[PDB]
Amino acid sequence: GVPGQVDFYARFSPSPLSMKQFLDFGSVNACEKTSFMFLRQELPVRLANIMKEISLLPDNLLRTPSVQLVQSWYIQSLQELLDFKDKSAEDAKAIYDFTDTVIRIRNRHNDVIPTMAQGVIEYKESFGVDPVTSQNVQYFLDRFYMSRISIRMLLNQHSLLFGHIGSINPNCNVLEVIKDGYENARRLCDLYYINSPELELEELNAKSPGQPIQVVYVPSHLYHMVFELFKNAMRATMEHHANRGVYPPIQVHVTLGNEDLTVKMSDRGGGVPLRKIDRLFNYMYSTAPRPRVETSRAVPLAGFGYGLPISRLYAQYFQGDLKLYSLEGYGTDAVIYIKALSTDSIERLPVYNKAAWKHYNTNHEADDWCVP
Amino acid sequence: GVPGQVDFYARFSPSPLSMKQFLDFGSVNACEKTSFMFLRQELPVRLANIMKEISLLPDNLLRTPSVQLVQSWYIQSLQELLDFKDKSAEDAKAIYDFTDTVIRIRNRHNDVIPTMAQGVIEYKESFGVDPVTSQNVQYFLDRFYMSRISIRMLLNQHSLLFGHIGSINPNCNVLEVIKDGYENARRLCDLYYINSPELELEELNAKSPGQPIQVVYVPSHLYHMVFELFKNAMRATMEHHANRGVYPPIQVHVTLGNEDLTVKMSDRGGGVPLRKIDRLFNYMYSTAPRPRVETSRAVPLAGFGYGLPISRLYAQYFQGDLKLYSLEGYGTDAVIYIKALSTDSIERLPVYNKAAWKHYNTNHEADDWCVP
Ligand SMILES: CNc1cc(F)cc2c1[nH]c1ncc(C(=O)NCc3cncnc3)cc12
Ligand SMILES: CNc1cc(F)cc2c1[nH]c1ncc(C(=O)NCc3cncnc3)cc12
Ligand SMILES: [K+]
Ligand SMILES: [K+]
Repeated sequence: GVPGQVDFYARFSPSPLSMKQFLDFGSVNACEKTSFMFLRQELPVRLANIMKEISLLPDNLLRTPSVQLVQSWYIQSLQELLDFKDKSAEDAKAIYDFTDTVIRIRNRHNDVIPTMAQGVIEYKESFGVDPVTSQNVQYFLDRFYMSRISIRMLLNQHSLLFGHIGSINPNCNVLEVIKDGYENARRLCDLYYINSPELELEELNAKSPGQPIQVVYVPSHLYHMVFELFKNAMRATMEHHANRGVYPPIQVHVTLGNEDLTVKMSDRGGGVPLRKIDRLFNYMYSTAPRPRVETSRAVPLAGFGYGLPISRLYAQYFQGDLKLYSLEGYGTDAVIYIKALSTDSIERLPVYNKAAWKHYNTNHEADDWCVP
Repeated sequence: GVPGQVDFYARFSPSPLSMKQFLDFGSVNACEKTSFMFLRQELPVRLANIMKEISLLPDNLLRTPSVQLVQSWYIQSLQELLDFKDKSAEDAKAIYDFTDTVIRIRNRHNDVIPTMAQGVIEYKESFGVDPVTSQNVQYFLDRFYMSRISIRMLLNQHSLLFGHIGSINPNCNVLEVIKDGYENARRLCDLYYINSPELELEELNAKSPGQPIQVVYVPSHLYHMVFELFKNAMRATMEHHANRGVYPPIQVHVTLGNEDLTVKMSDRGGGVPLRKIDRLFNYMYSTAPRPRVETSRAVPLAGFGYGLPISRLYAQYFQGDLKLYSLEGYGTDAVIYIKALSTDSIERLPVYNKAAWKHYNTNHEADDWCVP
C-alpha cells in the first residue's frame, strides 16, 4: 500500500538543479506546465527517498509524537502528489489542482524543522543519549534537514511563480543582507545583555574593484547564516568581556573572488578549544527544551537550537560551506563560502540507496590508526 | 624468511607514547636497559607494520630505484634489530651493541624522506598520474611519513640519551622558535624576490597573562611547521603584490589557552579558492623534479616539495593539527594547533591490519549523496 508507493519512488535518485536552471526557468518562459511535469515526479522522489530513512531511526526516536506527526505529514503529501501521476499536462484543471496542491503541502510543512527538533527533545528526554544510535541520529538529521531545504526550495519556487525569480535574487546585495542580520542580532543582544558589540564591515571586490558585491542567491538563506553567526559571535563577546564592560566589535570581511564569495566573521569572545568545536554542529549536544512562552525574560542568543548546523547545511546546499576556526583564549572566526557563479551552484541532495542503508547498520571507527 | 619476520612483527600494534612518558624517561632515571627492553620490540614492530604497506604500493611505484632503496634500508635495519630478540638485558655488551645499532640505523635512515620523495618523482616521470592508484599513494605517504617521524623520534631519543631531554625541550620558547623560522624564511625570500614582508608578532598567554609562552615540545618539529608556513605566506605575498612594490607584513598571533597552544599566521597574498586548497596537501600534485645542483639561481620558496603535508603530519603526530583557510582574492590564514599539556600529547601512529589493507583494495566514493 503506502510502503509500496514509498518503495517505488525511493528507487529513483533526486535530480539536482543548478541555480541557473532555477533562474532560467522562472525568468522568461515561466511555463506552469513545465514545472508540473518536473515536480509531479521530483517531489514524490524527494519525499520517498527521505521517508525510507525516517523508518531507520532508533525506535524510541521514531515513535515520538513529533516524529510521528512529521512522518504523517510526509505520507499525506506524497499520496496527494501521486494522484497526478497519470493526469495530462494539457488538462488545465489538473495543472490548476496541482499548483493548489503544492501550496497546500507548503503550508502543511511550514513547521517541519521545529517539529522534528521537538522530536529529538522528546527522544532525549525519555531515553537519554545512546552512543550507538546517536551517530545515526546525526547522520539522519543532516540529510533530513538538507532534504527539507531542497523540498522547501521547490515548493517555494512553484508557489511564488504560479500562485526576483521566485525566492532567488539574481542581484543579491551581500552587504545589505549582512547589515540586516547584524541589526536583528544586535537587537536580541541588547535585550539579553543590555549592551552589544559594534560592527566593523570591510569589503573587497577582487573581481571588479570598488563595484558593489552581488551574486545570484537566495537572500533568506544568506540571512539565516549570517544572523545565526552574529548571535554566536555576540554571545561569546558579551560573556567573555562581561567583567571589563568594554566589548570589542565584531569584524566582517566580505570578498568576491573569481570563484568564491567569502564572508569572514571574527570575534574576540575567548575562543573554543579544537576538541570542542565539532559539538557545535552536533544535534544531540545542541538539543535542549525550548524557551517557555509564559515569560517576559529575554531569549538567550545562542546554544538553544539548531541555528548553526542548519546554517552550514544552507551553505552546503548550493556547493558552498561554513567553517569555524577558533583560537582558545582569544576568539573565533567563521567563514561562509558561496559559489560566485550560478552555474557552479548545484543542489546537494541526499539519496536513499544501499550505501545510505549501510550507514545506519554499521559501526564507523578508524581502526587503521592507534587509539588516542 | 624475511617475509616471515615482517609478518611476525606486523601482527603487533605500535605502542604510542605520550610526551610525558618520553620526558619522564630521560629526565632522572635514564635507564639504558629500560630503553633497550622497549625498543628491541617496538622498533621491529613499527618497521614491520609500515613495511607491509610498502608492499601494497602500485607496482610502478614500488619498483622505482628510490623506493627499492628505502625498502632495502628498512629490511636491513629490521634484521639488525631482530638479532637482539633473545639476548639478555643484563648482558652489558648486548646493551652496548644495541645502542650502537640504533645509531647505525639512525644514520642509515637520515635520508628516508627525500629518497621516498625521489621515488614518487620517478613514478610520476615514467607512468603519469593514475587516478585509481593515486588515492592509495596519498594514503600510503601520510602513513609512511608519520611512521618515519615516530621511528625517527625513538632513534633520536635513544641516541641522544645514551650515545633538554633528548630532542624534547620541557620549556620550549614558542616565540623564539617562531622568530627563528621567520628570519630563515625571510633570508630565502630576499634571495628570490629581492624583498620580503615584515613580521608582526602578537602573543596572548590567556593561562597566565604577561608570562612567557612555553610548552613541552620538540623544537625542530615546531620550527619545521612555522618555517614552511612562512615560506608559503611570503611566496604568496611577494607574487600577489609584485605590481605594487609594497608588501604587506605577515601577521602571527600566538595564544596559549587552557588546552590549546595555537599559532595563527596570516598573509594578504591573494588567497586560494576553496576547491583548490586540498591539493596543497596532496603529494602527487606537489611532486616536481627537484632544483638542480648546478646553478647559482635562487631556490623557489614554495611549491617545490612536501614541506606543507609533512608540516601537518608533525602537528598531528602529537594530537595537534594544522589547518588552512583562505579568502580567495584577499589572503590566507594557517593555524597550528598544539596540545598545551604534555599528558594530552600522545603519538599518533598508523597500524597495519585488515582495515589498512582494505583501504588499498577498495574504491572510496560518497554514493549516499548526489554527484555534484
Ligand atoms: C564568529 N563567531 C562564532 C561563530 C559560531 F558559529 C560559533 C561561535 C563563534 N564564537 C564562539 N565563541 C565561543 C563558542 C563556544 O562554544 N563557547 C563555549 C566554550 C568555550 N570555551 C570552552 N569550552 C566551551 C562558540 C562560538
Ligand atoms: C599562511 N599562508 C599560507 C600558508 C600555506 F601553508 C599555504 C598558503 C598560504 N598562503 C597561500 N596563498 C596562496 C596559495 C596558493 O595555493 N596559491 C595558488 C593559487 C591561488 N589562486 C588560485 N589558484 C591557485 C597557498 C598559500
Ligand atoms: K533512491
Ligand atoms: K599490526
